[PDB]
Amino acid sequence: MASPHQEPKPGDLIEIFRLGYEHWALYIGDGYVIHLAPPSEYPGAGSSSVFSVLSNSAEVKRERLEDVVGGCCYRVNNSLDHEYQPRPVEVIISSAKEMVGQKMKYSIVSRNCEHFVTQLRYGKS
Repeated sequence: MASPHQEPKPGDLIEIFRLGYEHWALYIGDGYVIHLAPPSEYPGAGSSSVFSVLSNSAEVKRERLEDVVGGCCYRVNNSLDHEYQPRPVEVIISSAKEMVGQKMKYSIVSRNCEHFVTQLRYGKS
């Protein structure tokens, strides 16, 4: 491609290959994102007291695009908007700035991710 990198659109959501797993993020400003920290750790914790156990709690966090993308791969993938919705972009960015600091525990990682980006949208879904 001619472009230097992929460009995320404001109030649209990005699939992030952050780790040995796929995360979601929402572009709230020019270079700023809201993203999910899953209810599980990376496998093989490396401590003499614990290695195989990885159970934890989920948190929604605010961060820079260049940090979320640093050492990582990514793609814009706004599933439900591509499937149907018109979406009130300013109210999605406002909803992401309300979801900052939210926590979750009852769902498994795959649904914990989808339920997060459904709560980021939640408008025309």
